[PDB]
Amino acid sequence: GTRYAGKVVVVTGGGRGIGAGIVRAFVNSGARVVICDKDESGGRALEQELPGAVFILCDVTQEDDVKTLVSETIRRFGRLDCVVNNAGHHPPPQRPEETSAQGFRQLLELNLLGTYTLTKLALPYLRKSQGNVINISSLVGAIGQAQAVPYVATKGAVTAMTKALALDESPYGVRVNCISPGNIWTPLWEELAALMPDPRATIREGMLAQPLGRMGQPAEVGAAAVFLASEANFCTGIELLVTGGAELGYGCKASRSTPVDAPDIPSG
Amino acid sequence: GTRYAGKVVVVTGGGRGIGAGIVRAFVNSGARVVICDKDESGGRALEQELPGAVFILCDVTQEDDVKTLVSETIRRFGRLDCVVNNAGHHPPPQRPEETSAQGFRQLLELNLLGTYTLTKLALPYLRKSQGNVINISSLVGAIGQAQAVPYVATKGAVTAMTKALALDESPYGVRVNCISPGNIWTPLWEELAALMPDPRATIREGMLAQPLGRMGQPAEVGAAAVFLASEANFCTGIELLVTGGAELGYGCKASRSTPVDAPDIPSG
Amino acid sequence: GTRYAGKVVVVTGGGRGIGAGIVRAFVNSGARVVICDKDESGGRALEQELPGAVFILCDVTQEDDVKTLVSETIRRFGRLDCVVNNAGHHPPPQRPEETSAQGFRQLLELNLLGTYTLTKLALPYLRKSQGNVINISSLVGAIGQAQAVPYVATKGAVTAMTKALALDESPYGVRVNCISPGNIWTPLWEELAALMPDPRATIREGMLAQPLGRMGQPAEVGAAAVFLASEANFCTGIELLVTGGAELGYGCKASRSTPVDAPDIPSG
Amino acid sequence: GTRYAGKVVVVTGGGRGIGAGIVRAFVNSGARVVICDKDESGGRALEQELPGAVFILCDVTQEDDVKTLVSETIRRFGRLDCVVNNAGHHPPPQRPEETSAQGFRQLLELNLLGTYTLTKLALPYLRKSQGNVINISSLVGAIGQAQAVPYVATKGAVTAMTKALALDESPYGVRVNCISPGNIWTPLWEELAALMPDPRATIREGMLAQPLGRMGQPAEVGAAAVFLASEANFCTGIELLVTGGAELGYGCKASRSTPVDAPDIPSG
Ligand SMILES: NC(=O)c1ccc[n+]([C@@H]2O[C@H](COP(=O)([O-])OP(=O)(O)OC[C@H]3O[C@@H](n4cnc5c(N)ncnc54)[C@H](O)[C@@H]3O)[C@@H](O)[C@H]2O)c1
Ligand SMILES: NC(=O)c1ccc[n+]([C@@H]2O[C@H](COP(=O)([O-])OP(=O)(O)OC[C@H]3O[C@@H](n4cnc5c(N)ncnc54)[C@H](O)[C@@H]3O)[C@@H](O)[C@H]2O)c1
Ligand SMILES: NC(=O)c1ccc[n+]([C@@H]2O[C@H](COP(=O)([O-])OP(=O)(O)OC[C@H]3O[C@@H](n4cnc5c(N)ncnc54)[C@H](O)[C@@H]3O)[C@@H](O)[C@H]2O)c1
Ligand SMILES: NC(=O)c1ccc[n+]([C@@H]2O[C@H](COP(=O)([O-])OP(=O)(O)OC[C@H]3O[C@@H](n4cnc5c(N)ncnc54)[C@H](O)[C@@H]3O)[C@@H](O)[C@H]2O)c1
Ligand SMILES: [Cl-]
Ligand SMILES: [Cl-]
Ligand SMILES: [Cl-]
Ligand SMILES: [Cl-]
Repeated sequence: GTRYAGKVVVVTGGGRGIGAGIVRAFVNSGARVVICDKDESGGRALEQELPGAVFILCDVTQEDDVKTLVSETIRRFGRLDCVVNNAGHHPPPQRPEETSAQGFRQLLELNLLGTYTLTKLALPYLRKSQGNVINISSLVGAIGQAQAVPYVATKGAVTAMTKALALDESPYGVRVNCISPGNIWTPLWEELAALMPDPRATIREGMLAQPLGRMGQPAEVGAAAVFLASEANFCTGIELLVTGGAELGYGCKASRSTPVDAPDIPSG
Repeated sequence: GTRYAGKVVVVTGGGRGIGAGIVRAFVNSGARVVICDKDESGGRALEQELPGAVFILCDVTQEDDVKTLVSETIRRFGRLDCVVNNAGHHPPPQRPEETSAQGFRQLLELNLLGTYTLTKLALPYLRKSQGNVINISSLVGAIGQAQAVPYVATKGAVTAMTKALALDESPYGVRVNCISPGNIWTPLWEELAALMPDPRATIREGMLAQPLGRMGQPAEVGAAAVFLASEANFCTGIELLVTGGAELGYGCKASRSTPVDAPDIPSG
Repeated sequence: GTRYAGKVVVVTGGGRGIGAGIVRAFVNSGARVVICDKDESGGRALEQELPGAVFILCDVTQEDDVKTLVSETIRRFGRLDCVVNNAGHHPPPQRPEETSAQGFRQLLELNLLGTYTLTKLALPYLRKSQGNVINISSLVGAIGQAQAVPYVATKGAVTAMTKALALDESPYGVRVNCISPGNIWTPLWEELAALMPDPRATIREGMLAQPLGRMGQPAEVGAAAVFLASEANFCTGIELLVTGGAELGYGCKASRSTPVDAPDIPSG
Repeated sequence: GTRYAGKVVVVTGGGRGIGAGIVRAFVNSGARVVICDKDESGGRALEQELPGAVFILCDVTQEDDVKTLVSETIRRFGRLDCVVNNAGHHPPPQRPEETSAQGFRQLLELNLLGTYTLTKLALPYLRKSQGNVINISSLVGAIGQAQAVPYVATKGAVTAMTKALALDESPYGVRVNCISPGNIWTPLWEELAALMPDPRATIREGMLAQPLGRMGQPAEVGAAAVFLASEANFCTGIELLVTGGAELGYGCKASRSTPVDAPDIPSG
C-alpha cells in the first residue's frame, strides 16, 4: 500500500505481459512509475488508466532513446530509485543450424545490452538514492531450454551480469538482483504457442512442466519485484526463482526426435 | 498490514533471534502466531507484548511436545496455515576430530528431525487450508563452512528436504520453501563470538564476509518469510538467500593454518 | 592403467552396483582396493576375481566395524590414500505420512553417519598421504525427488558435508569431493522397480528422465571417481554430476495425483 | 595414453595458457589436435614441438576464418570428434561507468559468438562421429566478479549456452559440457597482474582466494577436458568446476571502497 511510496521506478517493456504486472505492482505500492516501451498502444493505455504511471516511448536498443528516457525521468521527477530491466524477446523455436550470428547479435542487443545500457546511465542517480536494480532473467538461463540457444545465452548473461553489478555497486549500497521466471502466461507465451501445430497441447505441456500444475501470472512476478525493491534490504546478487517448482524432481526429458531404447536395455 | 490476516502461523524457536523477528513480522501482517520455544522467558515476553502471538512451551526434539503443540493449535484456533521451522542450534567451532557421532545425532534431532516431525503432523491440516511450510536453513548448507561439519550437514539436509516436500505436497497446493540466511546478528551469533579469543574481531570478520559490509537483521529474514507465505504463490521448493551477497565474488579463503607459498610460485 | 598405481583405496558398499563399478575402476588404475560391504557374497566374489581387491566384512553403521576396517587396512597395507563413501540405501516410495522418525534415523545412520564415521577415522592417515575423500551423493539431493523425504535429506546432508570437510581439510592438502549420480542402472534400481505395479514402465520412465535417453552405468560413476582421485588435483568441494542431463530443460513434473486445469485456464 | 586415440580435436586459443595445456593433454591421449589461434608464434612452436598437433591460423571472430578452419580440418583429417572452445579474453579491471557498449560488443564477439560460430559449423560433423563440445567458461560466470561486468556476462552466456546446446544435441548423442576454471596461473593472469600497482600482492591475493592456497595450472584444466571428452559418456550440460574450492565458505568480500561500520553496530 505504501511500502514503496514516492520512489521513482523505471520499467522497460512495461506495456504488457510481465512488465505490465510489474508496473501495476509498483503503482499499488505507491511508486511513481515510468513505463518504457517501444510499443505506444499498451503503454498509453496503462498510463491513462493508472495515475502514477507515465509512459515514455523508448527502444532500449537505441542508446539515445535510453539517454532521453533517463534525462526525462530526472527532469520530470527529480530522482531515480529503481530500474526494472524487463524488456526482452523470445524467438520462435530454432535448431542451432537454424540460427544466425546476425540474429544472435540482434537478440543480444535487446535482451542483454539494452539492460546494460539503461543500468549504466541510471547508476549515477541510483547511487545518490541508494536505489536498486532488478533484472528479469529466466529459469532457462540456469537450466537450459531446447531450440533456444541464442535466447538461453542472453539470459545466462543477464543473471551473471546481475552478480557482477551487485559486486560493483555494493560500496554505494545499491543492490542488484534478478528474478528468473519459469512459465508465465503472457501475450508472448500465447503468441509463441499459436505458432505451433497444436497450440493448446503446447500450452498444456507448459502447464505440466510445473509441480504446481499451472503457469504463473504477471502479478506474481510483480509481487516478487516489489519485495526485492522494498523489503529485501539484505539481498543482493540473488536469483529469485518464480517457476512453480519446474526445476525440481525428475521429468520427461528425452525429446521426440531422440532415439530411446526399449526398457530391456536401460543403460546402453 | 493485512497481507496474512487471520492466518494461523506456528514458529518454532520464536522466543528470540531470527524466530522472534519472524514472529513479529507475521503479527504485523495480521496473523495469529503460535510461538513454539523450549525457553519460557523469551516466548512469554513476546506473548505478553504482542496480542496475536501466544506462547506454547515445546521442545521440537520431543515427539509428544510437538503432538501437543499441533493438537492445541487446532483446538484453540481452528486451523493451521503456515509452519516456520526455525528452531535450530549452531555448535561452537569444532574440527572434525573434535566431533562425535553422539553429538552429530543430537544436532540432527534438533536441526533436521524437529523440522521433519512438526511438518509431518502439520501437513493434514495444511492440506486442508492450502497452507505452506517455511524452513530456515543456512547459506553454509549450500557453500560449506569451516569447523562445522555436523551443523553444515543438518542444513544441507533441511534445504534438500524442502525440495522433496515441495514435490510431495504440490498435488495439494501446499508450497514448501526455505530461507537460507548468511550472517544475521542474533543472540546466537553474539554467544558464539564471545567464545572466541577476540570476540569483536570475529564479529568484524563476520561483517566483512558480505559485499554489503554488514550482517543482516532478524527483521529482514522476517520480511522474507512473510513474502514466501503471503505473496509467493508461484514459488515452491525455492531457496531464498538472505546473505548480503556473501556467496558472490572471490574472497580470502586460505585459512591461517593452511600452508601458502610466496607469490613467486603461484600454482605449485 | 597406472594413474593411481599403488595407492590404497577403501570403498564402502563395494560388493555390487555402483560400488563394484568403483572398485573395478580403481583396480584397473593400479590401486590396492579394500572392499567394505555388509554382504559377504558380492565382496568375496570380487575379491577372488580381482587381485588387488580384498574384502573386509564391515557394516558402516557399527562404529567398531569401521574402526576395525581402518585398523586392518593400515595394518595390512601401510597407508590410506582414498576413501570412497558409497554404502547407501534408497527406501521404496513413501509419502511423508508413511515415514517414521525411527526409519529416518536408521537411514541417517547408513547414508550420512556411516560416511561421517569412516571419514573421521580415516583422516589422520589421509592427512599423512595427502589423500582424498569421495562421497557418493545423489542428484536428488540437489533437485529433490517425490516420495523420498528421508532419502533426499540424507543426500542433501552428504553433499553439504562434503563442502564443510573440503574446507576443514584443505590446510592438509586433503581434497574432499562428491559425485551426484542421477539414474544409474544397478541392482538397487532393479529391486525398487520390481516393487512397482509395472516394473518396466517404471524403468522406461527412468530412462526418459535423461536427455541422453538412457540410464548410466556403474562403470561411468567409476570413471568419474578415478578422475577425482587421480587427476583432479585442483578440485575440492565440487559436486560432479553424472546424470545424463536429467537436470536440464523443462519436463513433465505435475504428478498423476495433482489437479491440473484444462489449457484454457493456463495460470489459474 | 590411448584414451582418446585417433580422435580429431580442435582447440581454439591453443597457442598458450589454458589452451596450450588442453592441446598437450589431448596429444598425450593420442588425439590429432588442430590448434586454432590468432597468434602464429605460440601455435607454430607447439605444432613443431608436438607431432599430432597442427596449427591453423584462425581468428574466431571472423566467420570465414572459422569456415576455413572447419573445411581444412575435415579436408586434411577426415573427421571431427571434439571441439574445445577456449579462445577468450579478460579485459583489465573496469568499473561499469568505465565500460562501453562498443567494448562489450567486441568482447561478446570473441568470448561468446566465436564459440557459437565454431560450434554451429562443427555440429554436422560432430553428429556423424557422436563427438562432443567442451566450452571453457569461468567460475565468475556463476558467482560474479568485481570490475568485470562485460567479461562476467560473456561467461554467464557461455555456461547457459552449453546447457541449451546439450539439450539440442542429445538426440544425436552429442554431449556438450563446460569447464569453469577459477584462478589459473597463465600468461593472461600474469599480464593482468602486471597492470596493477603491486603485481605480486595481486597474485598473492589470487592465491589466497582458494582454500587450497594456490592457483591452478593449465595441465589441470587439460586433464579435466580429456576426462569430459573421453570418459564422461553420461555427462552432458554439466559445469565442471576447476577452482581450488574458491566458491566454498565465507571470505573477505567487502571492498576497500565499501563503507564498513565498526563491529559495535554489526547489522546497521
Ligand atoms: N513469459 C514467460 O514465460 C517468461 C519466462 C521467463 C522470462 N521471461 C522474460 O520476461 C520479460 C517479459 O516477457 P513477457 O512474457 O512479458 O513478454 P511480452 O512480449 O508479453 O512483453 C514484452 C514487452 O517489452 C516490450 N519491448 C520489446 N522489445 C522492446 C524494446 N526494444 N524496447 C522497449 N520495450 C520493448 C514489448 O513491446 C512488450 O510490451 C522478457 O525479458 C522475457 O524474456 C518471460
Ligand atoms: N544467526 C545466523 O547468522 C544464522 C545464519 C544461518 C542460519 N541461522 C538459523 O536460524 C535459526 C535461528 O538462529 P538464531 O541465530 O536466531 O538463533 P538463536 O539461538 O538466537 O534462537 C533460537 C531459538 O530457538 C530456540 N530453540 C532451540 N532449541 C529448541 C528446541 N529444541 N525446541 C524449541 N525451540 C528451541 C531457542 O530457545 C531460541 O529461542 C536456526 O535454525 C539457525 O541455524 C542463523
Ligand atoms: N542407483 C542409482 O540410480 C543411484 C542414484 C544416485 C545415487 N545412488 C547412490 O549410490 C550408492 C550405491 O547405490 P547402488 O544403486 O549401487 O546400490 P546397491 O544396493 O546396488 O549397492 C549398495 C551396496 O552397499 C552395501 N551396503 C548397504 N548397506 C551397507 C552397510 N550398512 N554397510 C556396508 N555396506 C552396505 C550393499 O550390501 C551393496 O553391496 C548409494 O549411496 C546410493 O544412494 C544411486
Ligand atoms: N586464466 C584464468 O585464471 C582463467 C579463469 C577462468 C577462465 N579462463 C578462460 O580460459 C580461456 C583461456 O584463458 P588463458 O588464461 O589461458 O588466456 P591466454 O591469454 O593466456 O591465452 C588465450 C589464447 O587465445 C588466443 N586467442 C585470443 N583471441 C583469439 C581469437 N580472436 N581467435 C583465436 N584465438 C584467440 C590468444 O592468442 C591466446 O593464445 C579464456 O576463455 C579465459 O576467459 C581463464
Ligand atoms: Cl526445454
Ligand atoms: Cl567458512
Ligand atoms: Cl521425482
Ligand atoms: Cl571478485
